[PDB]
Amino acid sequence: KGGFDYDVVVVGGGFAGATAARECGLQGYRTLLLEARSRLGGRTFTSRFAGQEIEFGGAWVHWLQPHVWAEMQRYGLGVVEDPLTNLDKTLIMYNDGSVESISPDEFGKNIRIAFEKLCHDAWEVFPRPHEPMFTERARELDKSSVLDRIKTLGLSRLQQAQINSYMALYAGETTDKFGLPGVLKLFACGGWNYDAFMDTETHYRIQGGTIGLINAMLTDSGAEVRMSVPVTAVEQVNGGVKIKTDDDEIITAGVVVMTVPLNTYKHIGFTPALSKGKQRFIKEGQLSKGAKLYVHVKQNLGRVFAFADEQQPLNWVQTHDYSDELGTILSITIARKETIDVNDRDAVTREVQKMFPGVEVLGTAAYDWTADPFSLGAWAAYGVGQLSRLKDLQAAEGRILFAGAETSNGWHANIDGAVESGLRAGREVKQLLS
Ligand SMILES: Cc1cc2nc3c(=O)[nH]c(=O)nc-3n(C[C@H](O)[C@H](O)[C@H](O)COP(=O)(O)OP(=O)(O)OC[C@H]3O[C@@H](n4cnc5c(N)ncnc54)[C@H](O)[C@@H]3O)c2cc1C
Repeated sequence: KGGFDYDVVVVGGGFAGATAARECGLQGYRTLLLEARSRLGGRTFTSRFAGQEIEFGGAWVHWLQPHVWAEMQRYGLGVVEDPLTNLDKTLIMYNDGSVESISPDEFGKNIRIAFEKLCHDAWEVFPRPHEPMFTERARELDKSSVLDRIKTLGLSRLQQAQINSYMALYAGETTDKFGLPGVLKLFACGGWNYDAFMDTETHYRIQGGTIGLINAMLTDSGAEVRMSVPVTAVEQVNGGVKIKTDDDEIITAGVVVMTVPLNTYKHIGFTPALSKGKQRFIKEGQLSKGAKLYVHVKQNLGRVFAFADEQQPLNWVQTHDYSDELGTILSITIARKETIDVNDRDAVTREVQKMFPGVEVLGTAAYDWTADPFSLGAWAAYGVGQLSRLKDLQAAEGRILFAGAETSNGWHANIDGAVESGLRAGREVKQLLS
C-alpha cells in the first residue's frame, strides 16, 4: 500500500498473535507473523509424556469464555473432559511441609466457603467484568493485595491454607504481591458464581490440543509464518515501521502488532520511546514465576487433588491419567520456580515423595516458563495497582499496536483473553490501513 514488504507484521505466535494474523489475513492484508521460538503456541504448548498428549501451558476453555468458545465453533472443535469430579484423595500441604488428608466432600466445602468469602463483593465491584474500571470501588480496591483481604475473612487454618495456595498459584508469587481486583474480576467473568467459575478452571480441554486451534487460525489466515525469527527492534519511520530481527534483517510494514509477553519487552528497542505509562508496565512487568511438571508414578492413586501453600513447591496437583497398567500421571503446577529445581530429578522425586510417601517415580517432564527468554514468567498476574492502569498497556503507539493476555479486559489469565486482544488488534489494524 505504501511500498512496504508487508501491510502488517504480527510479532508472536501465541493465541493473541494467531488471532490477530487471522483477522488481518482474511481482510486481504499482506500479513506476516514472526515467532521467536521454533514452535508455535507461546504459553500454550502441546507435547507428549509417557505415551500421551499433554499440555505444558494454557490448556483449559469453557463456553462462559466468549472469544475462545466462538473460535471453537468456527473451527468445529469439541472439548475433552479432565477427570475433576468424584475425587478419590484430596490433600493439603501446609507451609511447614506437613501433609493432611481431608475427605473430598469437606475439602470441597471448605475451599468453597473461603472463595465465596474472598469474592463476596464481585457483583458490586465488577457488574461489567469486561469494563474493569467501570466502578470507583474497583479502583480503590486496587490499592489492596489479595493477602490484605484474606487476613480480614476469619478463615479456619484449613480454609486459609487452601485459599492462599489457590491465590499463590494465580499470582505465580506470594499473595502479599498479588492484586485483589484481578481475581474478583475473573470470578465476575464466570457469572459471579462459585460453581460456574470452578467449571471453567481446569475441567475442559480442547479436543486435538491447543496447537490444533492455533494451526486452524494460521491455516485460515493466509499469512506468511516465520519460525525462529526473534524481533530485536521496531522503529517508526516513513509512515510505517522497520522491524529488526536477531539476524539483522530489516522488514518494513504499514503496521506492527506486538503480542509478546510483557516480561519480554526489555529484549526489544523502540524508536521512538514508548509512552511513560507503557514504560512503567515494562519496568515492573508481571508477577508470575510459574512452572509446569508432570510426574509418572507406578502406583495407581486414582483421581487425586492437592494444594500446597506458597512456601512449598507442589502447589496445584491434579490427576492427568490413571489405571493399574499405567499407574498415575500427575499434572503439577508450581507457583514459583525458585521453590524447586524442576530439572533436577532427585529434587522433584523427593518433593513428590513428601506429598505421597512410598510412591515410585517412573518419569518426569517439566517446562520452566521463567527460564524461557520468550516468556520470562508464566500466565498474566497483576501486582498491586496494575489493573487500574491497564489502558496504558493497551493504547496504540502510532503504528505499533499491542495485544496479549496481559492487555485483555476479561479473562486475562486465560487463552480467552489472548483471543480477545487479537480481535481488538485486528480491528485497530483495519482502522490504520483503512
Ligand atoms: C504454565 C501455564 C499454564 C497456563 N494454563 C492456562 C490454562 O489452563 N487455561 C488458560 O486459559 N490459560 C492458561 N495459561 C495462560 C494462557 O496461556 C495465556 O492467557 C495465553 O495463552 C497467552 O497468549 P499470548 O499470545 O498473550 O502470549 P504467548 O502465548 O506467550 O505468545 C507470545 C508469543 O510471542 C513470542 N515472542 C516473544 N518474544 C518475541 C520476539 N522478540 N520476537 C518474536 N516473537 C516473540 C513468543 O515466543 C510467543 O510465541 C497458562 C499459562 C502458563 C504459563
